[PDB]
Amino acid sequence: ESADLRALAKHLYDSYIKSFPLTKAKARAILTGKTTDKSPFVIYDMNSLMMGEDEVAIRIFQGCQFRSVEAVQEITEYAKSIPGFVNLDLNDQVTLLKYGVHEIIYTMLASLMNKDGVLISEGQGFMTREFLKSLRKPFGDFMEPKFEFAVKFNALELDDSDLAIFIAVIILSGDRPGLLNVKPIEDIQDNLLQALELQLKLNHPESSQLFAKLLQKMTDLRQIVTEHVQLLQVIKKTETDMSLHPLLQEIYKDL
Ligand SMILES: C[C@H](O)c1ccc(CCOc2ccc(C[C@@H]3SC(=O)NC3=O)cc2)nc1
Ligand SMILES: CCCCCCCCC(=O)O
Ligand SMILES: CCCCCCCCC(=O)O
Repeated sequence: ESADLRALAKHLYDSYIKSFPLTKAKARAILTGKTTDKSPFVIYDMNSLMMGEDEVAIRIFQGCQFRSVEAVQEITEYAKSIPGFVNLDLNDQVTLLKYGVHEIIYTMLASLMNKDGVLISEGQGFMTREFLKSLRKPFGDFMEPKFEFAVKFNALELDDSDLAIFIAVIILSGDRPGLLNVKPIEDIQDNLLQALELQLKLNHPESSQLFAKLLQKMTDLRQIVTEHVQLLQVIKKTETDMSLHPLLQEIYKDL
């Protein structure tokens, strides 16, 4: 019954709004500078970066880490709202979060991105994509595979109500390594998938096979994760004085 699926979509959108302070709707309002009620400060070079706070590669990279830590907390809070998630085996809850978190982080990061750069500090700032490309040897290319994905993902023109369901689909995957009880997870995802299918058809009725196209984006997400992990392996060998946040460490451990 579509009634049940619409109620699920609404519940998820409500929890998403409650769990993620900076929505795509607010991020697009900032990025499209037309509503200059609160425009971002733009960091495009070394000089602008100094005044924006009014080694540099390491400080930027670690700011990304801290933002992911905060995102993990929001995503975990959201996950608990997904009907059935907290009733799963606790080992599996942890496993679902462990593998789902970075795929959600890069999905939602696209909301804060355009072709030219990315919002930072809760939207108060905007850091240029070419400034990020211009950082020292290992850090020079850490953001570019995120921007390339966002440009493509953002062409789908999903809004927060769509993303709320898609993020839930991601979490309740069931092909995650080491899951104990796959069937209850897959049963939740089937219902989530039905809701997402109906949501995209009602919200984007002119957008042919949006559902399929969105599901194909998972390949792109999983490949951003793998390339980030190997870059981390380079970082820890050349940057022995650089601490990684323990929450991030545990997520990355044995992935
Ligand atoms: C510090 C500087 O002002 C700055 C620049 C850009 C942004 C936008 C967010 O850009 C992100 C990039 C990567 C990750 C994934 C992290 S990064 C890591 O090492 N492990 C993970 O999970 C998250 C977010 N925010 C702050
Ligand atoms: C790049 C800013 C990192 C700390 C955020 C607090 C500073 C506020 C600001 O950017 O104006
Ligand atoms: C990546 C978007 C998920 C919500 C954005 C969190 C606030 C953005 C920020 O502080 O950089």
